[PDB]
Amino acid sequence: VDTCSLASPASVCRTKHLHLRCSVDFTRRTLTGTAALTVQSQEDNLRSLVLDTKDLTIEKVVINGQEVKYALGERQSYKGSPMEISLPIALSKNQEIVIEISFETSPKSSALQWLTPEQTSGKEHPYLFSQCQAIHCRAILPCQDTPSVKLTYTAEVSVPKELVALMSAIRDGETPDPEDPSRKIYKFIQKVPIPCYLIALVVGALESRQIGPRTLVWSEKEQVEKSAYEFSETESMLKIAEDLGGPYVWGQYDLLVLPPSFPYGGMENPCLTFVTPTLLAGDKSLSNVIAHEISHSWTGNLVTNKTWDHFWLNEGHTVYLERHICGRLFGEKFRHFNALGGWGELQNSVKTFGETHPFTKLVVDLTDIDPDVAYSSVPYEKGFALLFYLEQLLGGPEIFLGFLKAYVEKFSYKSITTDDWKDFLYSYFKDKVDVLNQVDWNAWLYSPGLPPIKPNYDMTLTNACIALSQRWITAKEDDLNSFNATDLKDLSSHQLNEFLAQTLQRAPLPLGHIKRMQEVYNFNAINNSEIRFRWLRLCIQSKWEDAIPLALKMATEQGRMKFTRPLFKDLAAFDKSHDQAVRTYQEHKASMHPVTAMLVGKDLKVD
Ligand SMILES: O=C(c1ccncc1)c1ccc(F)cc1
Ligand SMILES: [Yb+3]
Ligand SMILES: [Yb+3]
Ligand SMILES: [Zn+2]
Repeated sequence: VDTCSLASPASVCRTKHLHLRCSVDFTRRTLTGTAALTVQSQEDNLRSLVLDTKDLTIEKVVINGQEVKYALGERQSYKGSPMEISLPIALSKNQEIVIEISFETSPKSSALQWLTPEQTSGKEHPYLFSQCQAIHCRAILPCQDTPSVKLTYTAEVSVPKELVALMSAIRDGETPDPEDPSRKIYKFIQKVPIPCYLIALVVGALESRQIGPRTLVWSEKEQVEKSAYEFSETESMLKIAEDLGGPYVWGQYDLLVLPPSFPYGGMENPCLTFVTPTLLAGDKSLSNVIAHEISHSWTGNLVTNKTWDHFWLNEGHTVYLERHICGRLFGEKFRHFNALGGWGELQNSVKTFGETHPFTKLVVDLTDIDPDVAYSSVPYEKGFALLFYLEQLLGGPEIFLGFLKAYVEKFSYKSITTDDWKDFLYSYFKDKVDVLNQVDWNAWLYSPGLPPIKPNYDMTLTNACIALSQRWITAKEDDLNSFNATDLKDLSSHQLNEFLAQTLQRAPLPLGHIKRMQEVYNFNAINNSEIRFRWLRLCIQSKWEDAIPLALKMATEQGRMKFTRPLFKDLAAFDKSHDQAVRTYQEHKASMHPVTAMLVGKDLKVD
């Protein structure tokens, strides 16, 4: 039972295909058109069905060329409104019909951000992008908005002719719009069955540059050169992912670099990964996000979580593959450094939520919880930690990667639960069951707080970070003179970031220490978004007023929630910046991503 969805469940009927014909109206900020769902009955004598919707305007529903009765129920907060459609003829089991729904989205659609020309790089044209995960597809089109249903799709999208439309699908040509010569129609085909959270659309003044045999990078013109360089390791990561996961089945692997308000580091939309411009560090140092999105082509997009309660299946496995891609490229000690870092991020999450908090459980009950509110690092890092613990228990990475490949093969094109995964784990490791039975499954899967066992981590690359962090924390005023730019001499950007993460775990530090750190290391000059984020958080929590405008600026000049949410929370917790923080949020709120706006509002306790 998918408690996040109001639609008929997969046991009643299932959508097999969506054909979408729509037009993007920037003047009204609406997407208008028809969603033709090919639906298969799973029941005898089926006479109605229910779809998810959210802030959609329904004009009509047509079946067999005639209009049919439908009714919208009362809104159920973040779940939206259920739409019940009365079928004109009862359906037998396995019978398929096509239902054509004429609809229009709201400007306030939680799936969409509409940008004015001034919010873009080029300053001449507007821009639109979608983000459906978890349960925002219903805010774009009526559908069974649950990952327990997989469908193919085709789409024809009419846009002002100076703009480009792209989707999570193979591009299938473009034509002038017969109804309107100021417009172009772009066509798309997704021939691999996907859950609807993977439907994606962007419309804007986009250019592309080829960077590999199956990869173009797309962005506005002013970011193309920088993006092509930043993501140049993409093909080599794909080749490694294919070795670990099996054949890449999606055809193309393209990258789209969004405007700064994109809410996540990346989103694994099939054929067209979406990424934040905050990855453009200039030195390829944030490419683990690409490794992660690439890995989702197997874990998540091929093997899918059946409901959002099982989100850790998606993310834990993807982080686990991500870290293998990085270990292949850069070495096993580096996989261990990243793993141990992730454990630190898990410690942070548990501390933030509280060690008994239900969102710190690996499997979470989302019954009356908005998935956006429950979202955190826990499914990523507690899920990773479980798989890394199992790897070590079961004989190492080579053996556990054998299991991962077999898992992907076993459940490809399916949607599965934690019990499905556990069952196959036990099947695959039949000869190691006594080992598997040593695992505290109930604690790992269902208990809050940190895991009951911490895996073994090589420390080679982490030692220097810990050492320097500890020097700073134990330093007294008369020790500050001994610090110098040469302390950083042999540290990579990854290690600088980890040194700050370690030091942030003990914040605040005395203000004079933070001032000295700026004096000798000039962290204010670093534009790596990961480093700059942690440094500004350290400055604000240690109450350095000078850092207030820097922090306000980073919080609002991009909108990746990983950075915007904690920065606003830190600025709000600091008495000197509290008023500016809420004022700044109030000013930017209308032009923010709708989900980001909602979450920052809740964090700030404003409205
Ligand atoms: O609801 C979740 C979630 C599921 C399980 N644990 C934590 C969060 C979620 C999943 C995807 C997403 F984009 C936002 C939220
Ligand atoms: Yb074609
Ligand atoms: Yb001293
Ligand atoms: Zn992911």
